[PDB]
Amino acid sequence: ASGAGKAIGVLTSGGDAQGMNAAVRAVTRMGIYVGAKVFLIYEGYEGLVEGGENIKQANWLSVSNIIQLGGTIIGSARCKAFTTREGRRAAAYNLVQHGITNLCVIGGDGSLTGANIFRSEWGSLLEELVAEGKISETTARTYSHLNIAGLVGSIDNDFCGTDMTIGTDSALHRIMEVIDAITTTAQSHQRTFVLEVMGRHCGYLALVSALASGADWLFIPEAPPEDGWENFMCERLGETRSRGSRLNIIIIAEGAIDRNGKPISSSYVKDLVVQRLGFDTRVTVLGHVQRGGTPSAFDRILSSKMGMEAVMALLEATPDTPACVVTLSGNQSVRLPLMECVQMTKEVQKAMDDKRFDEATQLRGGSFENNWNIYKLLAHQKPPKEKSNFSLAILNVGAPAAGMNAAVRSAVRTGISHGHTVYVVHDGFEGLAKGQVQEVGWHDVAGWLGRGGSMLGTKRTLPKGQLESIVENIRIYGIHALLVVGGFEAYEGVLQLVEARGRYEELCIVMCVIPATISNNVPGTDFSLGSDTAVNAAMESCDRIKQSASGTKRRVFIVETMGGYCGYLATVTGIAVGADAAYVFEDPFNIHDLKVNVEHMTEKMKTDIQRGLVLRNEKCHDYYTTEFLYNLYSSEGKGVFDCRTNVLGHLQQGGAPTPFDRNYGTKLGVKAMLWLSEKLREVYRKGRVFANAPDSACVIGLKKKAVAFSPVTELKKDTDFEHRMPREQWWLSLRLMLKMLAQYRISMAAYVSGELEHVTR
Amino acid sequence: ASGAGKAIGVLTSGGDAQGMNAAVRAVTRMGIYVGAKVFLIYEGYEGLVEGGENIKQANWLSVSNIIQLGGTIIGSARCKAFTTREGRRAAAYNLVQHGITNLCVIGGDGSLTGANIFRSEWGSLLEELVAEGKISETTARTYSHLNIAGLVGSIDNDFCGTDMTIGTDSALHRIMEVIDAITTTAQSHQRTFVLEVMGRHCGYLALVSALASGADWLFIPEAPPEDGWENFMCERLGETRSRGSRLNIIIIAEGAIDRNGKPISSSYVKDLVVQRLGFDTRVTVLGHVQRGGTPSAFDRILSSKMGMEAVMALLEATPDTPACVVTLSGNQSVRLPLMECVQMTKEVQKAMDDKRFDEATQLRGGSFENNWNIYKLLAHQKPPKEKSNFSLAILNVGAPAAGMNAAVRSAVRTGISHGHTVYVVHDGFEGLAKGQVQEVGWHDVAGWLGRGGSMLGTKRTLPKGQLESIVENIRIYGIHALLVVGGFEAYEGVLQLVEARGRYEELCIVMCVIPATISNNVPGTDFSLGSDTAVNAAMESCDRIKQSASGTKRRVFIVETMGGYCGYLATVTGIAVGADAAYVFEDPFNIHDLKVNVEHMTEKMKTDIQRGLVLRNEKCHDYYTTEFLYNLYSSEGKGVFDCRTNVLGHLQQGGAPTPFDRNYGTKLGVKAMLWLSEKLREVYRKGRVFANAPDSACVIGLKKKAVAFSPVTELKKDTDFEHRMPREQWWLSLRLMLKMLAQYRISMAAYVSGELEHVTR
Ligand SMILES: Nc1ncnc2c1ncn2[C@@H]1O[C@H](COP(=O)(O)OP(=O)(O)OP(=O)(O)O)[C@@H](O)[C@H]1O
Ligand SMILES: Nc1ncnc2c1ncn2[C@@H]1O[C@H](COP(=O)(O)OP(=O)(O)OP(=O)(O)O)[C@@H](O)[C@H]1O
Ligand SMILES: Nc1ncnc2c1ncn2[C@@H]1O[C@H](COP(=O)(O)OP(=O)(O)OP(=O)(O)O)[C@@H](O)[C@H]1O
Ligand SMILES: Nc1ncnc2c1ncn2[C@@H]1O[C@H](COP(=O)(O)OP(=O)(O)OP(=O)(O)O)[C@@H](O)[C@H]1O
Ligand SMILES: Nc1ncnc2c1ncn2[C@@H]1O[C@H](COP(=O)(O)OP(=O)(O)OP(=O)(O)O)[C@@H](O)[C@H]1O
Ligand SMILES: Nc1ncnc2c1ncn2[C@@H]1O[C@H](COP(=O)(O)OP(=O)(O)OP(=O)(O)O)[C@@H](O)[C@H]1O
Ligand SMILES: O=P(O)(O)OC[C@H]1O[C@](O)(COP(=O)(O)O)[C@@H](O)[C@@H]1O
Ligand SMILES: O=P(O)(O)OC[C@H]1O[C@](O)(COP(=O)(O)O)[C@@H](O)[C@@H]1O
Ligand SMILES: [Mg+2]
Ligand SMILES: [Mg+2]
Repeated sequence: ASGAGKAIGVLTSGGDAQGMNAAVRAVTRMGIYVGAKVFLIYEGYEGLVEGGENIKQANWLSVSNIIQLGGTIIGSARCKAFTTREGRRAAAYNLVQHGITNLCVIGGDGSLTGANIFRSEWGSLLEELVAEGKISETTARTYSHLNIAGLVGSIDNDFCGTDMTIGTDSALHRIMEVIDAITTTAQSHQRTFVLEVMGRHCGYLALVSALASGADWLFIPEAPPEDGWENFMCERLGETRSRGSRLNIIIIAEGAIDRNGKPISSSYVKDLVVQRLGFDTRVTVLGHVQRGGTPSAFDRILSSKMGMEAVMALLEATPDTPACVVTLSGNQSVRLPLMECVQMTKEVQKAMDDKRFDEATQLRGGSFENNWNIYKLLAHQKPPKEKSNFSLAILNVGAPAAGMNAAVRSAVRTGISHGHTVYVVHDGFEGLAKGQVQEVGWHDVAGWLGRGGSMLGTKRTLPKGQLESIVENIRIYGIHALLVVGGFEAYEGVLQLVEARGRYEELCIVMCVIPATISNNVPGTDFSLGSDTAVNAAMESCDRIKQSASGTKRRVFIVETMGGYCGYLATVTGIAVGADAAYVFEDPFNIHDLKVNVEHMTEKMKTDIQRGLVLRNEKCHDYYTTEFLYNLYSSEGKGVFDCRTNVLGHLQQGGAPTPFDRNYGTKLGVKAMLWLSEKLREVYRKGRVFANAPDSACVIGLKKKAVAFSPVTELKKDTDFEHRMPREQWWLSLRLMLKMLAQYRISMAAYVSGELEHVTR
Repeated sequence: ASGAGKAIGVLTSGGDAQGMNAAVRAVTRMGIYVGAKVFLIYEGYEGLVEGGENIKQANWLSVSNIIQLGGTIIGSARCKAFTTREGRRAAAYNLVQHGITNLCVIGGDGSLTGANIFRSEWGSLLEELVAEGKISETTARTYSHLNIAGLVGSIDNDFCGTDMTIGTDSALHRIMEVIDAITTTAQSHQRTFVLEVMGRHCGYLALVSALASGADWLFIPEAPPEDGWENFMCERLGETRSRGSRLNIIIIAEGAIDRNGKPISSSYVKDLVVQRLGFDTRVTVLGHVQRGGTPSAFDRILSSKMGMEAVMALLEATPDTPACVVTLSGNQSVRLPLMECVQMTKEVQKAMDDKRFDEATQLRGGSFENNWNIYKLLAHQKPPKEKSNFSLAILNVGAPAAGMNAAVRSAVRTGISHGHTVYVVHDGFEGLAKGQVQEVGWHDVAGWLGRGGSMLGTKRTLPKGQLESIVENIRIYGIHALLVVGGFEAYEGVLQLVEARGRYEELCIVMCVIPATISNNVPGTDFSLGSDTAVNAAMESCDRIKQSASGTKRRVFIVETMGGYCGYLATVTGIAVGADAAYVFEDPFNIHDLKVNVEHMTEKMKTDIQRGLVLRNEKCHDYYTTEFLYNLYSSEGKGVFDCRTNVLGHLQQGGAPTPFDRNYGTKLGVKAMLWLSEKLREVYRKGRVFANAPDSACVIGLKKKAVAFSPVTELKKDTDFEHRMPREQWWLSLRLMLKMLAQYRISMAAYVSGELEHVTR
C-alpha cells in the first residue's frame, strides 16, 4: 500500500496563487508519510530544466510554517525551454537522475498543458536520451512511465475541466476587502467605483466579485456587452442615482471586450461615466494585490486536501492510467484526465476567438453561465408581467450567521421576479407567532449582501409552543410557502411544523430550510451558510495568536473554538492553521490520548518548530476543559515550553460574510426560491395549496456533488437531537489529514479519494 | 463655565476622511454635555446654504454607534454657492434662523479656507441681510460674531499649519494593507509593484507610505525628480535585482511631476520599467479605497480628542479671539489661527507654482522634509567615505513589540552611514552576557519594517545578575555605545548599568533606550513603540465582538485587555470602541462604582442602543476580576441584557506593526542614532570614550511636543518600579473624555485644552 522505494517531485509554475504553499506542504508531508521520497523542484519548469541544485529532497520540516504564507516558497518561473524539446529532454533527464517517476504540478492552464505534453513525450524523450548516451538502456526501462497528478493553482480559474482552483477564493478575499472598504463607509458624495480585476482572458473573478459585491455593471470577455451598451449602462447608473443609491460599482475585467475584438478599458468606462453622469469616478486597479495576502481558510483546507489526494492518486497509478487533475466538483474530490481538460481549454479558447463565441460561455462551465444569470437577475429589477396568487414568508431562526442577509436578498428578488408576494418575518418563529410579518420589495433588501448577522431578527425559539399563533398568522397573511434561513433550530422547527400538519390544516404549506449557522451542525448539507466566515475568522485569530512568540520563545497555545458539539469548525480550523490537535466531541479522547499528544508536542517542540497550537471544541469533553489542557500542557512541558490560552468567543461570529458565504447564500437563496415555486405549482390543486407529502418540506443541500433537497422527515433518522448535530458527518475523514500533517501515525485506510471521472462535456 | 443658551453647528465638507464620524460624535456629545444645543448640518456648506431640513438638532443618540464608521453620516457635498456671496449670505441666514453663533467645520484646506472667508464676511453678510429685510436689526446685534473652530479632516494633509489631519493614519492603513498583500507573500518571480496614491497636489501620503513600506523609488510633487531620473531609477532597480531582492516597490503620487510642469504617470513608470528591466510590472491604483474602511485607532482617539477640544475652544472664545484650527503638533493639543494657516497654504501653493519651488518643500513643514531625507537615507546605501572608531550594539529587551524591527533597521542604516561599527545582540541582555554579539550590515536588516515582533531575540532578564558577563563582552567587542529597544525592562536594565558605572569602568558607555512595548508603560515617552499596533488590534477585536449581537439581542461584553498595571491600552481602546467603561488600576474602583456603572448600563440598554462594552485591564483590581464583572453585570442586568466575556490574550500582541509604528520606529531609531553619534563625539576624550554623566544614558522621548532625551537616573524619581509603570502618566485626562462620551456626569475641570499658538513660520 505504502509508496516506498519511489520518489515524488513537486513543482509550482505560473502566477503564484496563494494557497500553493498549503498544497506543497500537503504533497510533501503525505509523500514522506507514505514512505516515498519527496523532491522540491524550485522555480518550476525552470529548475526542472536546469535541475541540479534546483532539485532538493524534502524532509518534514522543509514545509514547516508555510500554510499561512501566500505565494510559493518553492518559487515559480516562466521558462520557454520547457516549450521546446531541447529543454524538455533536459527536464526528463534531471527527473531520471533523481529517480523521480512521479511529478505533481501545481499551476495554471499553461502549466498543466506543459505537463500533458511532457507526459505525452516522456517515452520519446527517454528514447532520444538513451540514444544520445546520457542514460543507459537499463535505468531507462525503469522510469519508462512518468506519473502526473496536476493541481490547478491560479486565480484565473481558466482551466475548463475544473470548477474551483487554488487561490480563487483568496483572490476574491482581496477583491472584497477592497470593495468592502468602499461599501461599508457612510456614503457621502455621489460616486462611482470602477474596479479593474486582473483577468486578461478569464472573467470568472470579475463575475464572482460582481455577484458578491452586487455590482451595477459587469464587463467580462465571456459575454461582451451588446452594441449601444454605452447608453444602457449610463441609464442604469442614472436610475441608480434616482433611487438614492449614492455608490455605483463597475467591475471590469482586464480582458473586457465588445462584440468585436476591441478591448474596453477601465479608463474609457471612467471617462464615459464622468461625461454623462458627472459622478465622482475613480478607477481602482488591484494588479499584483490579487495574488497577495494570506490564503483564505477554504484555500488552505482545499489545497491540503488536493495535495494529499494528489500524492495518493500518484501512488495508486499504474502505467496505463492517464495523467489526472485532482480537483473538487462541489464538495466531492474527483480526478479528471489531463488530456480532456486541456482539450476543453483549447475548445473554449478557439470558441472565444470568434468561432462559436455566443456558445463559448456554456463550455466555460454551467456554474459560470448560472452565476452570470443570477448576477443579472439580482442586479436590476426587470418588470415581472407574470403574477401568481402564491405568497411566501422568509424567516431567520437560531443564532445569526454571516450570509443570512445575502440569502434573504436573493430569495426576495427571485420571489418577486416569479410574481410571488414575499413577506419577511422579524425574529423568526417568535415573529411568526407574534405576527411580525412585513411584505417586502426589491429595494428593501438593497445592500444586504455584505452585511453580517441578520437584518431580520433571529430567535432560537422553536414553533411548538406557539403553534396556535403560527397557524393563525399563516391564515391571516395567506402564507403558502415558508423559507427558513437558520441553524439546527430552523431545521427542527420546520420538522415540528411538518409533524404538526396532521393536527393543523394550515401548516400544510411548502417549507424550505436554508442551513445558516457557524457550527455547520445542520443535517442535509455539507456547508451551512456562514460556516466559512467563522472558519476564516477563527484561523485569522489563530494565526495572530501563533505569531505572538515571533520565533524566539517556544510556546503552545490552547485555543478554544465554538460550534457546540459539532467539531467541524475546530477541525477545519486546525487544518487551516496547522494545529497539532483539534479535540472534538465526535472523536472522544481520554487522558492516555492527551499524554500521547503532549509528549508528541514536547518532542516536536525540541526540534526547529517553536510555536505549537492545539484547538479544543467548546463541548468536546465534560472534564478536560481548556483549563485542564492548559494545566496539563504547561506541567508536562515544563523546561521545554510555556503554555497560553485564548478562548475565541464571539470573535468567530459577528464578522461580515466572506465572499464564499455571500455567493453561496446568494445562489442557494435563488435555488430555494426556484424549488419553492416549482413545488408550489406542483402542489396547487382544487384552487388552494395543500402540501402534505414529506417532499414538500426540504433542506436545501449541497451534500456531495450538487445542490440537493432532503426532506426533513427523512433527515430525522440521521439527526442527533440531543447534541443538535447530524449523526454521520462527511468531514470526519479530514481528521486523518489533520493528524497526518501533525506527524501522528494514523492508519488512514478509512479515507476515500476521488476516483477518475470523465469531463462533463 | 457651561455653554448653556448657545447653539453649536457641526458640518463636514470635502472628501469624507474616515474618522469624521468620531469627530462629529465628540463634537455633538461634548456640546450637549456642556449644555449647548448641537445642530447637525447635512451635506456641509450645501446644507448650510439651502438650510431648513438640512439643519437638525442633535441628541445624544443621534451620533450613537458611528465611531467605527468611515466616511461621514452627516454627509458632505461640493457646493459652489458658498464660494459666492449670494449663497454665503443664505448660509449666514440659515445659521441665524437657528441661533447658531458657533460653527465647527470638519474638512480639508478648501473647507477651512471657505470657513475663514465666511467669518471674515460674517459682519458684512449680516449687515446686508438686515438691510435686505430678512432679519431685524434686533436679533442681528446678537449673533454679530460667528465662532469658528476648524478640524482638518482629509487624507491629503495639505493644510500647512497642521502636522496631522484626521484620516491620514487610516488612509495609510489602507495603503499598507495593499502593500503588505505584496510584501508578506513568499516572493517567486522578479516583479515590480507600482502603487499610485491620490497625492494630486500634496505628496505626504506617498512619502509616509514609501517610508513605511521601504519603497525603492518615490515620485512626489514637492520634490520632483532631477533630469535623467529615468536612468537613475532603472539602475537602482537593476542593482536591486542584483542584490537578489525579487520585489521592487514604486510609490507614485497622483501629482507626480518632473522639474517642469509635465506630470509623470503611473503608466509611464510601468512601461519604462518593463522596457529597461523586463520585470513583471503592474500598477496598483487605490482610488476611492484610500478614503474607505474603518478609521484606525489613532484616528478615532484623535478625532474624539479634537472634537471635544473644538467644542471647548468654541465656548471659551470671546468676540476678539480669531477663528482657530484645533490640531495636535506632536502629542500636544494646540489651537492655530485659521487665517495664518490659510495664508501658509496659499504661500506653499504659490511656491509650488514655480515661484520658490526648490524652497516650497521646507514650508510644507519640517516633518515633511525630515521624512523625505530619512526615506532617501534608508532607501539606498550611499558610500560612507567617513569612518569612526566608535562601535555600538543594538539590544531588544522585554516582550516583543511591533516596530522593534523597524527601529533596529533604521538604527543599523544610520549607524553604518555615520561610519560606526554596528553590532546586534540576540536575546537582549541575555545575549550580551552570553556574547551573542553579531556585527550587522546594511542588507542584514532588509525588509525588517513590516515584520512584527522581534527579529533579534527578546528576553526580559535584567542585566544585574550577569553584570560581570556584560562588562566582559563589552570589553571584548569594544562596545562604545548601547541602543536598547524595549519595554520597562529595557529602561530598568539601562538604569542598572548606569548605577553600576561606579563599580565597572567598562559600563561608562553612552546608552539610549527606545521604548518599545504594548503596555506603553515606559517612563520618558508618551507612546511606546508598538502600543499603537496593540490598540488597533484591540479595537478590531472589540468591534468584531460588539458586532456579534446583530442589532436585536441586548448584550454587554466584558473584554479583558493586556497592559499590566498600565491602563493606557484599556482606556484608549475604550475611547476608540465607545466602551461604556474601561476599568484600570490607575483609577481604583469599588463595588459602589460598579453598581453605578451597571445601573448606568441597564438604563442605557433599555434605550435604542443594544450593544454594551466594558473593558477591564488585566491587573486593574485584585478581586473584581473579569469573572466577577461578568457575574455582576449578568445578575443585575437580568431581564434587560445578557452578558458575555472575551479575554483578548495575545491577539493584541503578534500583529504586524501599524504604519504609525513603522514610521515612528523608523524615525526614533534614526534620532536615537543621531543622538548617540553626537553624545559619543562629545564624550570622546583622552583617546577613549568615558560616559559617566547621567545625560549619557537617556530614553528617547516624544514626551509632549517633540522628541526628547530623558536621563534614566532623572526618570527614576517618576517610576513606579513595583507596578512597572510611570507614576504620572499623561493620558489620565483622556479618561474624562471616555467617561463623558458614555454619559457619565464627571466634573472635568482637570482637563487642559491646547491654547492659541501662532504658526511656526
Ligand atoms: N503548450 C506548452 N507546452 C509546454 N510548456 C508550456 C506550454 N504552456 C505553458 N508552458 C510552460 O508552463 C509555464 C507556465 O505557463 P503559463 O505562462 O501559461 O502560466 P500558468 O501556468 O497558466 O499560471 P497563471 O495563469 O495563473 O498565470 C510556462 O513558462 C511554460 O514553460
Ligand atoms: N448588471 C449587468 N451587467 C452586465 N451586462 C448587463 C447587466 N444587465 C443587463 N446586461 C446586459 O444588457 C443587455 C440587455 O439587457 P436586458 O436584460 O435588459 O435585455 P434582454 O434582452 O432581456 O437580455 P437577457 O438575455 O439577459 O434577458 C444584455 O446583453 C445584458 O447582458
Ligand atoms: N457591510 C455593510 N454594513 C452596513 N451597511 C452596508 C454594508 N454594505 C452596504 N451597506 C449599505 O447598503 C446600502 C445600499 O446600497 P448598496 O451599495 O450596498 O447596494 P444597492 O445598489 O443599493 O442594491 P443591491 O443590493 O442590489 O446591490 C448602502 O447605502 C450602504 O450604506
Ligand atoms: N476659497 C473658498 N471660498 C469659499 N468656499 C470655498 C473655498 N474653497 C472651497 N470652498 C468650499 O469648501 C467646499 C469643499 O472644499 P474642497 O473642494 O476644496 O474640498 P476639501 O475641503 O479641501 O477636502 P479634501 O481635500 O480632502 O478633498 C467647496 O465645495 C466649497 O464650497
Ligand atoms: N528613494 C528615492 N526616491 C526618490 N528620489 C530619490 C531616491 N533616491 C535618490 N533620489 C533622488 O535621485 C537624485 C540623486 O540622488 P543621489 O542621492 O544619489 O545624489 P545627491 O546629489 O547626493 O542627492 P541628495 O541631496 O539627496 O544627497 C536626487 O534628486 C534624489 O532626490
Ligand atoms: N511581514 C513580513 N514578514 C516576513 N518577511 C517579510 C515581511 N515583509 C518583507 N519580508 C521579507 O523581507 C525581504 C526583503 O525584501 P523587502 O521587499 O522587504 O525590502 P528590501 O528591498 O530588500 O530592503 P529595504 O528594507 O530597505 O526595504 C523579502 O524577501 C521579504 O520576504
Ligand atoms: O450552534 P448554533 O446554535 O446553531 O449557533 C452558533 C453560536 O451559538 C453558540 O452556541 C454560542 O451562542 P451564545 O453566546 O449566545 O451562548 C456558539 O456555538 C455559536 O456562537
Ligand atoms: O508590559 P510588558 O512587560 O512590557 O509586555 C507586554 C506583554 O507582556 C504581558 O504581561 C503578557 O506577557 P506573557 O503572556 O508572556 O505572560 C502583557 O502585558 C503583554 O502581552
Ligand atoms: Mg493560466
Ligand atoms: Mg484639500
